[PDB]
Amino acid sequence: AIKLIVGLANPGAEYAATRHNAGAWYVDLLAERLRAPLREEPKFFGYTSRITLEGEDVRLLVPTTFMNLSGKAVGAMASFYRIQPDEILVAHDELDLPPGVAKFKLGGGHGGHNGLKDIISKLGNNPNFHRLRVGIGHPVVGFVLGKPPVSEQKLIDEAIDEAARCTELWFKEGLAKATSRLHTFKAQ
Repeated sequence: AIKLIVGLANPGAEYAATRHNAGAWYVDLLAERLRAPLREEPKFFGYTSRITLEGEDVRLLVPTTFMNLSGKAVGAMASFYRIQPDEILVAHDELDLPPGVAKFKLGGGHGGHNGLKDIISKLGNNPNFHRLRVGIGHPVVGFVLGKPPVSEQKLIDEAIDEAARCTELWFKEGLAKATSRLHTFKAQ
């Protein structure tokens, strides 16, 4: 079972609407659907909560470390609760998929994403955790710290809603079934 779901971001009103916060947008939507609002917990250097998906603890995290220091929060929380890397799901913005599309992945490279790079480092040079890749398209620093136009934002919002519904499906019926639904979303 997945025990910890992380949404990557930078802190403050300044960055709230920028592309590099797409992972946090997904964790915030999930927390609302499951009636478990996030609150500040300085022990783990971020906002946190706890939900249930029939019928075990799932913990939620959005770091306030700044993006390139994300591993500090993920490392501290996983070590405290004795959670293994294959029990972690990390949601992040993905340049190599278009707005409107999202995918699940286990392991692999960081794809240039310096939040992922810091988590791989702080888990012990270990990339073997799960990811939700939320498509934002290609442009880069100005791009990932920029705000999408309205047309692109609507498509990202569509993909995040489908990904939340497919995360609930993963807990009910398995990763294979959840993957079949999510990956065929725009391939129809």
